[PDB]
Amino acid sequence: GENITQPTQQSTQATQRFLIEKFSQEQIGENIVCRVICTTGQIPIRDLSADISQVLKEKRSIKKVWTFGRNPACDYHLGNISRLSNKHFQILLGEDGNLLLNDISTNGTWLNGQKVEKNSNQLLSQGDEITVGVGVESDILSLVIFINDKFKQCLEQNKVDRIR
Repeated sequence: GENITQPTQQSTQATQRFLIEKFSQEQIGENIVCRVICTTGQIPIRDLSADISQVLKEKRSIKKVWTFGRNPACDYHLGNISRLSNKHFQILLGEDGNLLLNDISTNGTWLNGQKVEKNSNQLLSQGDEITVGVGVESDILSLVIFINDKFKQCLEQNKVDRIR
């Protein structure tokens, strides 16, 4: 008895069960540039995506950037806090198809426990993470980006060459 069949009278509902279905509903991210997951809780898992076709052409089509802060949802739509919360950081996509991270914060942006320069694009890293609001162990906020290897696999399958 692993599957479900012939349910007996026990509990009926069409609300809470629906939420569970969506959770299990796994979506494919082959064109989905990358997914950002804020573990600290500052920002909710937001899916970052881009057009693969743009990468194939490059130059002409390759300009997409995600922003976290006071926006209707640039990258994410969040409240308006004069300190850390507003346009607190950004993610850049492009440069030979690769991905870049732009740390935009008011006074301090961190990378894996290493304070960095503001509005400073960064080379994408596997499971990279940006920390913000440093000073007190109890007042630090973290940001993590989960890149889909599927996207990288596609680029490899479509290498550049002109040999007959």
